[PDB]
Amino acid sequence: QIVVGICSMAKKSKSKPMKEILERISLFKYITVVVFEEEVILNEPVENWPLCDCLISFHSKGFPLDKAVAYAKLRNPFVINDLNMQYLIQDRREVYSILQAEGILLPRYAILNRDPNNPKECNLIEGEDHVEVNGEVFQKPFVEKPVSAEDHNVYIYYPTSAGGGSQRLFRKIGSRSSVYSPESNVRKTGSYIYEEFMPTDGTDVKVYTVGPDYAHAEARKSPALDGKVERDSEGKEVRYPVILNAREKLIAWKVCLAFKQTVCGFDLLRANGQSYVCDVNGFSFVKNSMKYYDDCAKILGNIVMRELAPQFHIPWS
Ligand SMILES: O=P(O)(O)CP(=O)(O)O[C@H]1[C@H](OP(=O)(O)O)[C@@H](OP(=O)(O)O)[C@@H](OP(=O)(O)O)[C@@H](OP(=O)(O)O)[C@@H]1OP(=O)(O)O
Ligand SMILES: Nc1ncnc2c1ncn2[C@@H]1O[C@H](COP(=O)(O)OP(=O)(O)NP(=O)(O)O)[C@@H](O)[C@H]1O
Ligand SMILES: [Mg+2]
Ligand SMILES: [Mg+2]
Ligand SMILES: [Mg+2]
Ligand SMILES: [Mg+2]
Ligand SMILES: [Mg+2]
Repeated sequence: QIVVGICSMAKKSKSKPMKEILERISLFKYITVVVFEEEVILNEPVENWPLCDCLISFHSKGFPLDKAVAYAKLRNPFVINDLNMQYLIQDRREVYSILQAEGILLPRYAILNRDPNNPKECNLIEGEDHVEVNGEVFQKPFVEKPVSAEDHNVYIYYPTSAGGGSQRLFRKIGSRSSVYSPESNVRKTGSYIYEEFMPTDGTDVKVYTVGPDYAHAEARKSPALDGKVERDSEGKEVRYPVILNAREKLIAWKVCLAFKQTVCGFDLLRANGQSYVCDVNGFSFVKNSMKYYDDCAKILGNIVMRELAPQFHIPWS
């Protein structure tokens, strides 16, 4: 039996999408799934972690990525989502740089770094209705993102002609994903990316890859609108159907490969007749789609079989 090991925090390992997909992967005749216990991940040294032939492992808040890398280095499994890239995925500047090297359209942007110790003369000039970041001008509306991709306190600043102030986004709290603030001045402590605001129809497109030739997409109301979350009779956020065009399927192919994340979530903004990547999240499952569960488990099982059946002397086509 080929062992597929699952190494992530329990909140992810025991999530509904994860349990659904793992159940289906276990249906493969020659595959056994082993889920690493959170307590083992945190408290046991890597030498005591279970063995596996294929490792599916991914960082989220509180995950010891250092240990996961050390484990992979030690046991040399077939890695589905590259671990070293997950350091870069935590930094929006690194994400953006990769996207650019790959010829992927993204919002025009500029980085404002503040070395905390440095004599605080930032490369930032602020006007009533714009900012200048290292000489580059962003007219309101513009977007201000913390350089940490884990920091969801993304602000949007409105022009005086729309009444000024700002929209402060955050990781969803029940009925709400953003709130309006009368504050018009940018944040003065921290490092940020400033980007041009891309006009969409009011929805974000969320893309989920399973290898570079499979991508499920769906749309949700942008948090940058008013911030009221739309929920269904079951208390789950309303999603809208999406089919990616040829250019977008290519974007998904590139993102998956460039970031070496077989399973990869990213967001697209459909604006000005094009599609812009504004965020690459790394490992993420589609939630509450049974067809996704079927597809994703079959693809991953097939990836595992194709890669490992030969050395295990197992018949595979
Ligand atoms: O309890 P609620 O409000 O009904 C759902 P949440 O905001 O608590 O979960 C989100 C989760 O948020 P949370 O941390 O609150 O579980 C976050 O995780 P985080 O990035 O670690 O915060 C992501 O989970 P993944 O790790 O699966 O990507 C999100 O997945 P997407 O990016 O939207 O696909 C989840 O959003 P979902 O799609 O479930 O609404
Ligand atoms: N350049 C932009 N133009 C217009 N809207 C934007 C832009 N960047 C971000 N937004 C909106 O702000 C939301 C949050 O931005 P994003 O870069 O996805 O932050 P995040 O904190 O990484 N979110 P998550 O998907 O949970 O990781 C997006 O889904 C868009 O609706
Ligand atoms: Mg099995
Ligand atoms: Mg994540
Ligand atoms: Mg939550
Ligand atoms: Mg996003
Ligand atoms: Mg993100």
